[PDB]
Amino acid sequence: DARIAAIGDVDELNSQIGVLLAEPLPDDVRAALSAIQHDLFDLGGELCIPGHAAITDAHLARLDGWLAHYNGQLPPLEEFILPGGARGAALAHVCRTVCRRAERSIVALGASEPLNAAPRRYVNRLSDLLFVLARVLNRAAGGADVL
Amino acid sequence: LSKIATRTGDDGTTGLGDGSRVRKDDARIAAIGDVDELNSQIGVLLAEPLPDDVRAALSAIQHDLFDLGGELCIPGHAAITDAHLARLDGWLAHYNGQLPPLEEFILPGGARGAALAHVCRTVCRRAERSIVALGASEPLNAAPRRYVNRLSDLLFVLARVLNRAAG
Amino acid sequence: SKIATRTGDDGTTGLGDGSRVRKDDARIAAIGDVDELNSQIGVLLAEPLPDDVRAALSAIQHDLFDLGGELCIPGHAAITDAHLARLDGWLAHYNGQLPPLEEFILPGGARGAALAHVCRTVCRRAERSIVALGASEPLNAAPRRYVNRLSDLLFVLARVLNRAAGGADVL
Repeated sequence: DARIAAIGDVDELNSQIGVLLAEPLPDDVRAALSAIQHDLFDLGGELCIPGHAAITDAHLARLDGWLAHYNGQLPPLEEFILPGGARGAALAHVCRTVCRRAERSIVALGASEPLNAAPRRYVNRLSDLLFVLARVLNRAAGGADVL
Repeated sequence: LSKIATRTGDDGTTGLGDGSRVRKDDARIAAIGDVDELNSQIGVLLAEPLPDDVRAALSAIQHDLFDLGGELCIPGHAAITDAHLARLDGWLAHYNGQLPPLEEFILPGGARGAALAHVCRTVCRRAERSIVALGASEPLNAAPRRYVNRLSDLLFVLARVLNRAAG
Repeated sequence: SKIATRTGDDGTTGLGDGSRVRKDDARIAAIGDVDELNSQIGVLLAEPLPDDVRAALSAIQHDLFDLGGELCIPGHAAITDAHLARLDGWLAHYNGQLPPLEEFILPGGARGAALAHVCRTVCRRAERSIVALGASEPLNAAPRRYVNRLSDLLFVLARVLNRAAGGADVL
């Protein structure tokens, strides 16, 4: 059941990003989110079929790059913030939490079955990237994060 | 010592379709909750502009999911019948017939309505997992699992229909 | 792997006392579900809402942040009778504005009302996680009693939002 559950949560995460993608977004953000949807598709395909790996260092390198890029666009967070703000920002936070949920099950799968570490490392980074994108979307809307 | 009066359920339990009391983390309660969550997500979908037939089907499905939750609330009860399953089969055939052959894989998204349909789809599959988990701890007729299994496929097809309609 | 290690890459997460637990631990699941709930409320808050309802939901977001903190920080409590009293107050406040529910309702209606019902179900989900956690770890009753009341309040608010939209509750 661990594998079935992980496959499902990743699918749920990808669907939530589809909802975020239905919102107005900066071009750079839309492109990243779109590529991520393909990544999650490969990730899901990998958790399922045994002996087949699809997530590589390059995938992790791309997330690290987007993290570095977007974080450089924002001043370090000084105070704790609450999930919300502009609709796109709020949706990004929902995606963030669903990604963390998908991470918990992926970690569960790796604990009871031979699993490559790339999957969990990918969603670990995606969780942090969605947090940052929420901030970007709040600023892009002309607002600020909810403190 | 809390000075706040207790409310039903404060002790971490909830009542079933009888005098039965169970702890909220019980497999049966999780199954009931996930079906409720799925129904709520469909409610969000119903707040979108929709083609007439799609709305009629989803509206009807909410009543079915209510009955399904009811069936799970009463261990010794059965609300979902083959008639419910049969109706989902009919909808599947009806809508699949409206759509052209699916040659390549597709990612969840598109118009907001289609995107929400995919969320309903994944939440429906999550509810199916909880219902399956319930069957591992208690005897359970198949109608519930069969219903949600069929519904997740329908939601997939409806997502495609909604994109077409939403452009 | 030629990729540098990031905090959490090993499948664990840090608690407030510096200790680290695997991410599938029951405690992390409860913290996560509370976080998910707070995020859904944030989506509801992005909708057009009556000012009193917005003020209430915004305050609740602060409570849930504190609630998550209590679950994450050992030797740290944050939810008190005051928090539970405020919820009871809002429940009495809003229920009094509505006619008695004579029949079962389906989750949905106006967009804001539908989203409130989603929050309600995610809240119940978080409650199941908090309960599972307290089943193997010493927990104050407060967190559990808080989300227990919040679930009912989100149901009530859903009805309020359907009223405000001039619509009604789906039967």
